Amino acid sequence: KVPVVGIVAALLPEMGIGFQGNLPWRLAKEMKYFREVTTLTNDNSKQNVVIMGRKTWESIPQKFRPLPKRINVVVSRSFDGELRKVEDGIYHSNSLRNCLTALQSSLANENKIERIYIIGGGEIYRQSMDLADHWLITKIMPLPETTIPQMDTFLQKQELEQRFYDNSDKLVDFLPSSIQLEGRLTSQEWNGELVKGLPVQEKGYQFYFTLYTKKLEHHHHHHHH
Ligand SMILES: NC(=O)C1=CN([C@@H]2O[C@H](COP(=O)(O)OP(=O)(O)OC[C@H]3O[C@@H](n4cnc5c(N)ncnc54)[C@H](OP(=O)(O)O)[C@@H]3O)[C@@H](O)[C@H]2O)C=CC1
Ligand SMILES: COc1cc(-c2ccccc2)ccc1[C@@H](C)C#Cc1c(C)nc(N)nc1N
Ligand SMILES: [Cl-]
Ligand SMILES: [Cl-]
Ligand SMILES: [Cl-]
Repeated sequence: KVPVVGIVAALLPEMGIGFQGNLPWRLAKEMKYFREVTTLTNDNSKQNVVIMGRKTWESIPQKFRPLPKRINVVVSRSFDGELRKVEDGIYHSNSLRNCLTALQSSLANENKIERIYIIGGGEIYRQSMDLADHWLITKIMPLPETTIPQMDTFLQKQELEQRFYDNSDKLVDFLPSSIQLEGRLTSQEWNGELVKGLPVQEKGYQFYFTLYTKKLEHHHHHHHH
């Protein structure tokens, strides 16, 4: 019942997302978007979940984790069970898939989770293409005189474009109501590809907030008893 949304910032055209265990850039306006989207809810009695891999957890500055006002879930194969409270605001899971099933139980969550955000990293995102209902992707482009940063971790763009379509026309309506964005919806060609979303510029980069949604599926089978 709860939507599952991957959220990621990726550098075009390869969709690079990391280098040596960290982000390849430091963009406050992008972090602000990430913070506001994952924190805010339409219903004030609910919170969102943020699920992340162990390495991504380790990348967040210690003074800023667990991420405030969101239920944090860290997944590691060395953890105990599918969903265990380990500290205030922190759950541990040994399974991305089982943790999502556990988080979907209305008995366990009392319908007080609005959305489940998958917040990284590379290995987690690879496993999330068949799990997410949507992707919020910030598409980042170095401006003309900007050096392309070195990167060693990438979003699976092939799998994304196979399963999802660019639904950025509906981004504004998809985001929590109280969020405010500066830019207006724009379509721009960049190194061949069509980039559509809400634009921002910061330091040496231009970036677009985009929304990807699952493509329509044929009706092949519905389980009957
Ligand atoms: N640009 C962006 O938007 C974002 C980028 N990133 C970047 O990604 C990089 C980190 O990504 P990556 O190295 O792939 O690491 P991840 O953050 O994906 O963590 C991988 C770890 O998660 C655990 N894990 C993976 N799959 C499962 C599963 N199915 N069940 C249980 N545990 C699982 C394992 O932990 P263990 O080894 O303990 O078993 C594994 O080593 C960094 O550079 C980071 O900055 C991260 C978030 C956002
Ligand atoms: C080092 O990486 C972080 C630092 C911080 C953080 C928070 C407060 C102060 C400094 C860093 C928050 C989240 C992250 C990670 C988990 C992220 C992210 C993320 C970002 C930043 N943007 C988008 N669009 N999607 C995402 N998943
Ligand atoms: Cl945050
Ligand atoms: Cl799993
Ligand atoms: Cl697995």
